[PDB]
Amino acid sequence: HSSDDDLLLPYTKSHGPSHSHRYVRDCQPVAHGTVTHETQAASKHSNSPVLESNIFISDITDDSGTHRWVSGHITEVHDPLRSVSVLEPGGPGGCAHNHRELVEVTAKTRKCLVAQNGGYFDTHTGQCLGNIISDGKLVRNSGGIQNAQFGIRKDGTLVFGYLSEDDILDQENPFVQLISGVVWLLRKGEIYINESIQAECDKTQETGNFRHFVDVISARTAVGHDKEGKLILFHVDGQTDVRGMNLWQVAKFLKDQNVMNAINLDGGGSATYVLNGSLASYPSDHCNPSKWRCPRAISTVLCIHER
Amino acid sequence: HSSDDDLLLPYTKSHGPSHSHRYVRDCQPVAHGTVTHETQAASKHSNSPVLESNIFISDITDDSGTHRWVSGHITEVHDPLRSVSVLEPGGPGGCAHNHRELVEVTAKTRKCLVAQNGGYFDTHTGQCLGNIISDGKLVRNSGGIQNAQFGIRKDGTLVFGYLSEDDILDQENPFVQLISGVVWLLRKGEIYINESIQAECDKTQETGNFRHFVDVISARTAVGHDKEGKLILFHVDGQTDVRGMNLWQVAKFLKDQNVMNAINLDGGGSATYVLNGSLASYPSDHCNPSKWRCPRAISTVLCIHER
Ligand SMILES: *[C@@H]1O[C@H](CO[C@@H]2O[C@@H](C)[C@@H](O)[C@@H](O)[C@@H]2O)[C@@H](O[C@@H]2O[C@H](CO)[C@@H](O[C@@H]3O[C@H](CO)[C@@H](O)[C@H](O[C@H]4O[C@H](CO)[C@@H](O)[C@H](O)[C@@H]4O)[C@@H]3O)[C@H](O)[C@H]2NC(C)=O)[C@H](O)[C@H]1NC(C)=O
Ligand SMILES: *[C@@H]1O[C@H](CO[C@@H]2O[C@@H](C)[C@@H](O)[C@@H](O)[C@@H]2O)[C@@H](O[C@@H]2O[C@H](CO)[C@@H](O[C@@H]3O[C@H](CO)[C@@H](O)[C@H](O[C@H]4O[C@H](CO)[C@@H](O)[C@H](O)[C@@H]4O)[C@@H]3O)[C@H](O)[C@H]2NC(C)=O)[C@H](O)[C@H]1NC(C)=O
Repeated sequence: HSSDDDLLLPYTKSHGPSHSHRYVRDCQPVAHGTVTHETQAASKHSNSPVLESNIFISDITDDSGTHRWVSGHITEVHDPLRSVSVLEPGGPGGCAHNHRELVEVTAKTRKCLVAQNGGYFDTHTGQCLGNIISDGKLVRNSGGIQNAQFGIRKDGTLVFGYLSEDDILDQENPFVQLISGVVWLLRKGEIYINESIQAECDKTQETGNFRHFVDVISARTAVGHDKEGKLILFHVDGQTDVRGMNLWQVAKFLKDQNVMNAINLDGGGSATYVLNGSLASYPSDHCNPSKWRCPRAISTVLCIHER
Repeated sequence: HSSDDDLLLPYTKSHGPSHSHRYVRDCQPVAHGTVTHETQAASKHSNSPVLESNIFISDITDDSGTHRWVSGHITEVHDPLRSVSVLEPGGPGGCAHNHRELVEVTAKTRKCLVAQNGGYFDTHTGQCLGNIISDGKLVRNSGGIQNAQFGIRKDGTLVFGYLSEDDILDQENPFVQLISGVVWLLRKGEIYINESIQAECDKTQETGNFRHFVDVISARTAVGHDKEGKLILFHVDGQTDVRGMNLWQVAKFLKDQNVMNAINLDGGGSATYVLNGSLASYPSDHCNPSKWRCPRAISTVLCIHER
């Protein structure tokens, strides 16, 4: 069991901004009009593998000129409507019980080919956070908390960005999967982090810690899509302020991989990549009894499985 | 398929020294008398798990004062006689056909809980190298080539060091597993690398490349045992002259983990750690078609399985 000692928290108080979807609409740049999310038809390649999972080891140079090697995975999903599931921790109903569980354990319940940790959660109580829809079922309605969202609609539409409560409750072309992160990294192929800071953080003293959350290097995970509508999962190992990538670096890395929209999921010691049910990354938390590293018990999971 | 582009080769000519076991005996330090290998009764904990597999991420400082993070795995095996197998590539008979195969593919044929790449092989032809005994069966008799050896005898004796041909053909308490590496890292708890250079390399121009093989940082793997007779498997990710550890650093790392005898197995792009049949490390070779990394098709495999 992990010690939970690499905590990378975007908020010091309540999770998410306090302002409404309408506030987000009214503050976004004029280029985006009145619509606060993007849509893309998912790819639907029946004559292709379910996914391709690739390992990268790359040299990143930060602003100060310092070089660092980072390691991680990029996963490309060819038929997201059929193969992608947002899973509650442990099993259906896990969120109602404030249950936390390793990615690998949750992943095995659905024989996920690739699984990563998913959304944010209360690291003291285990409470789930954000909006959650799992295989067509509404698991958690945040009441319109304005954090970055990723969803899939019944007709295969991929959705990225900010959603109202009315949006997620829509019964026309309803969401079949939905999860929330913190920070919209890329919008229409451009870095959207400064816009995210304004949308997803209260304009208070909170912004200092939130900008640190953005600027510090750590382990990170993200989900996005490319121009063909393939879903892209991203993971990079790290440790807060010691190894890994900050969100500017993640967004640039994904942009160069031709990702068009992408959101940041949970990171730090939460970041986990699981291949066919086996841990296949280097987590940053220490195990309770040693100098060894241990995967963290987390909340929702993003699972890629056979159609 | 991997491009085989991180090659870490100890020899520029034929594999191994040209001199006999008697030569090795006659040149070793007086402290070791006339016996050129060590023995340890294997642990036999029936009331324990098969293995414990631990992840490390550690800061290494080299001679020049330069700091680097390295990542890898330490696996502890509680009943080695029952749980450890040396596997030919692909399946029994693979060496006879100069067959190469991914660790993960070979590992799945025996449902290995943990598997690593094993011995050296000819990177042009695929020919197996060293001595090989797999589950009691003599696969390859090198004819007494004096490289570092790891074996398990029928009565559970762990054997590390230099062996004659007569030693490996012994029908009293015969070897049930046997594999060869290059360099005996630790002997009786002390670093034995300089002694290994003398034993395992011809005293010719070859020593320059061999000392580079020892001194350069790269991905590395090793096998050893602790004072209780538990088998210890070691893996560290890396890339020759860019990331990872040199053999001095590996020996010191293992010595601090209370490893008493240990040999160096194949490294560079060969180094692979596989958990329950899934790749669970970051290989250094590039894939044939990309900037992505790919596991290498290698030769023998060290497999830990259920008794
Ligand atoms: C992403 O956004 C950050 C934050 O922007 C800042 O906060 C927002 C909440 C909002 O209020 C913005 O209006 C505001 O800029 C950007 O980081 C900021 O970048 C600006 C511009 O580079 C910096 O402004 C400078 O602040 C100095 C005091 O700390 C001040 O002395 C500077 O003025 C002097 O020097 C400059 C030349 O360097 C010159 O232009 C002036 O005329 C004067 O000589 C200047 O005002 C902020 O300090 C930065 N704030 C933080 C917290 O870093 C960031 O650049 C942006 N990134 C991208 C990629 O868009
Ligand atoms: C592991 O082994 C290496 C190799 O040892 C060398 O090669 C072997 C095959 C064998 O022949 C040995 O006899 C031989 O030493 C060790 O690395 C060597 O270390 C020695 C001693 O430190 C070095 O000797 C020095 O060589 C210089 C020329 O390059 C020479 O100028 C030096 O003499 C001057 O300076 C020293 C003080 O630094 C002083 O003692 C002298 O009196 C004189 O002022 C000195 O002779 C070798 O160059 C090293 N060789 C290589 C290839 O690095 C290594 O130390 C050892 N490691 C461990 C942990 O045991």
